Amino acid sequence: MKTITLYLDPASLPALNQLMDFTQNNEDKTHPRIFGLSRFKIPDNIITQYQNIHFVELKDNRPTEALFTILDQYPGNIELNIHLNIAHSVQLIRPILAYRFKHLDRVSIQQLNLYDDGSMEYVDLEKEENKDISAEIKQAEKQLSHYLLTGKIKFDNPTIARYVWQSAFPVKYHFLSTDYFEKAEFLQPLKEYLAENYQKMDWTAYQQLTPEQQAFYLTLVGFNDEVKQSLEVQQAKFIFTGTTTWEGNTDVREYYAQQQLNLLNHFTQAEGDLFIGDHYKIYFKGHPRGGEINDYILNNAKNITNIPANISFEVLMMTGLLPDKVGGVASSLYFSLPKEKISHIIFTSNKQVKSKEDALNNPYVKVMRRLGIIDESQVIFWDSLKQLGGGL
Repeated sequence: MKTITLYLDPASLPALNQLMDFTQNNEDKTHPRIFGLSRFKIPDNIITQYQNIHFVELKDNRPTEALFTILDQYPGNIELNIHLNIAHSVQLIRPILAYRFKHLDRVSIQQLNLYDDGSMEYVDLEKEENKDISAEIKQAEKQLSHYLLTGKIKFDNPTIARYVWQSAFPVKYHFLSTDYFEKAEFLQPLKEYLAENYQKMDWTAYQQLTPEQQAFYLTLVGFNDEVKQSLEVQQAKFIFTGTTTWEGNTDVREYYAQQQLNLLNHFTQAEGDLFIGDHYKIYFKGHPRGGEINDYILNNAKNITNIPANISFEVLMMTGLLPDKVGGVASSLYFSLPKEKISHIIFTSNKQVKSKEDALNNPYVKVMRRLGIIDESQVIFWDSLKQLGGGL
């Protein structure tokens, strides 16, 4: 037969892992490949080095019907090697199972490789606490069997459904936090069920690639040499995480840029409440939607190195270029960070968070606290920091 590999992900983390898989197998120039990675545009000069390579858009977390046209180009017996985002696995595989159903004579599922979207999977599993996990699993398995047989979707428990693929196909899960599954008592039935089918996400694959492949990977993920060089200095590094705006009783964006600079001063100045130390080189990681606010912050922030709001903390870890310390305005991105690299996370005002107490009740913060990733003292509410000036 012929194996066709599909790489699907509307997010970032699974995509980064899938592009690494592609890189590791990049010596094979003809293996049929279908890319449905919404946030990554593979450069033209990489695509033209390969044959039987295809691209499909995702719509509402599903590859479009355009997928069928591509699969039709392979009239023989085909086996699908599928890579998916765990949280969105059910939707992503729908068109694939629909096609299989229509061509049960020549199409089969070879195996699945699933990767965490991020904090989402964990925040969702927390909501299943108190349920009979063993029973939830068994019911999901039965409903998946039906899904494979008719291509129809119907799960009593969408969250647990993300983890019962082994009941139908050979699978391998790559988790951001294996500790979560092994430490959460209520998930013991699921941990035991998954057995040998899961492993911790591998962040050192990049270190094992040939020099040529490392360069190839960086091009795939859009991490250019300029940014990389700025992150290889032989000095301690601190990255400040910017945000957009919050409930500050004003619609003036310049105010939010001003206050974010104030928050940064608490890390960079000895007079700050969160002073990280004079020996740190400072970097700014603006929010992807920060827009002109990022320009304001960079312009008024003395001696600071910008990290394209484009680059993600996930790619920094994948490449082993994550700075020594990360701090600033809170974001679910902090969930993926190693405990030792987290300094202080600052929460801004919104509908759900109006105090430090509310911040400690944030969905991902609750998981992090449980796992001992952070202490309550590392969670700060923005209004508690006084106005501070910068330096020369």
